[PDB]
Amino acid sequence: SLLTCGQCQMNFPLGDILIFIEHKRKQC
Amino acid sequence: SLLTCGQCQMNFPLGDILIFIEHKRKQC
Amino acid sequence: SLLTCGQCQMNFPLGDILIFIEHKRKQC
Amino acid sequence: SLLTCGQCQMNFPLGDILIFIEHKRKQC
Ligand SMILES: [Zn+2]
Ligand SMILES: [Zn+2]
Ligand SMILES: [Zn+2]
Ligand SMILES: [Zn+2]
Repeated sequence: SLLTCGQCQMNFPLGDILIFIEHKRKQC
Repeated sequence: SLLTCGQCQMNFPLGDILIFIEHKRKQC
Repeated sequence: SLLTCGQCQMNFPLGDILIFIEHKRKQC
Repeated sequence: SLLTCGQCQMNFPLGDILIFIEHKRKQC
């Protein structure tokens, strides 16, 4: 289970889609 | 942004998510 | 937060992606 | 399969997920 941001390559477990989506609200 | 599973470590583009699901439908 | 299966239109909160993906392992 | 958010009830195809994220980047 994993998700990785495109510009900065940060880790987020798949069951944490809300966390990941909150990371792409803020800029990186 | 990437999609990665912790069964085989295959990566997937995020927009290509329906491909990630076809892979997860069946075991690896 | 929501996900809906294509063939049978079942509900899954977005923070439950693992549940949804397990529903498309089994057939409906 | 559909993507739906509980802020405005906009639906999205699942394969078109990167569009759902662009919508969630900004408030509604
Ligand atoms: Zn990032
Ligand atoms: Zn795999
Ligand atoms: Zn179903
Ligand atoms: Zn919305």
